[PDB]
Amino acid sequence: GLTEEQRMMIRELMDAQMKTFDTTFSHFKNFRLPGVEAAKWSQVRKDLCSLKVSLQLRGEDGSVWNYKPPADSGGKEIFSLLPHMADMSTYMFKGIISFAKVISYFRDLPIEDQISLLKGAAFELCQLRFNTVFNAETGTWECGRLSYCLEDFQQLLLEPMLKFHYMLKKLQLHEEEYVLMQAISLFSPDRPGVLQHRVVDQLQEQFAITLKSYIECNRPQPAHRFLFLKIMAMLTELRSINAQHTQRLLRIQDIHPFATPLMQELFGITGS
Ligand SMILES: O=[S@]1OC[C@@H]2[C@H](CO1)[C@]1(Cl)C(Cl)=C(Cl)[C@@]2(Cl)C1(Cl)Cl
Repeated sequence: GLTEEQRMMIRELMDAQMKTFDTTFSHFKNFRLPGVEAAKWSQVRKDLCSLKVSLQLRGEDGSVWNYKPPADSGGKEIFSLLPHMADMSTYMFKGIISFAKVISYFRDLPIEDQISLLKGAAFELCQLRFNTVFNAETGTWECGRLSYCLEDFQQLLLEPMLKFHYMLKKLQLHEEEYVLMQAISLFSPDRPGVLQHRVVDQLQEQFAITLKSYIECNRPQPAHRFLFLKIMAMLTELRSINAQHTQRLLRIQDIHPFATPLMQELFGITGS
């Protein structure tokens, strides 16, 4: 029940997602692994310990490596998973950049609104992709042969980002709804340094209209009443999570440098 332009819009986004999302993480390799001012630390202490994960690697031969992280003993132990996380983030960010670049609506913006929309939304698009491999019953992100298992209840969902992943997973969205959420978020007319506000705003309104129409054509069940409005509220939450994670990343980077070159680009760090 979508117009021809709407069906075209979904097809192009589904196509860009198919070409740039390595859902089995086959091409993520060469990554680092964990080895074998007072109020600043307390804040970074608080920052890192809210999402503790164990790590699993399944070998191509049938072997398994498992990593249980240290307990908080007040020292540098809390940074042991950071270089690995930054390699995963970088790998995810590359996929996200390729996603934007293959979308015609994105390619037709000026190069400096592109860079500035990407800086605004890279974390949000990455979290949206990670929700699709998140297993809410085991508390696990299943990334191919890599697994990231949350670490022992519902106090765990006090961390807003964990609560976001569980709430988003409960809506049981289709692939099309996920990519439309990525578009609406990528084309946010109000990111720092956007110049073509009006063009980006019309594109966004239009990805939103397609999503509302998609839901109305394909989900008549009483369970998905107001589903479109739940998605828009989740996007608002994610924008907020996104700003909190940016501050926390800069606080950590301030006392313990870890960001990759691509992360420095996306987050304003100049290397000087
Ligand atoms: O790409 S980055 O590195 C991956 C980590 C974070 C996202 O940023 C979180 Cl929040 C998510 Cl999502 C996953 Cl998956 C993990 Cl493992 C946790 Cl720590 Cl749960």
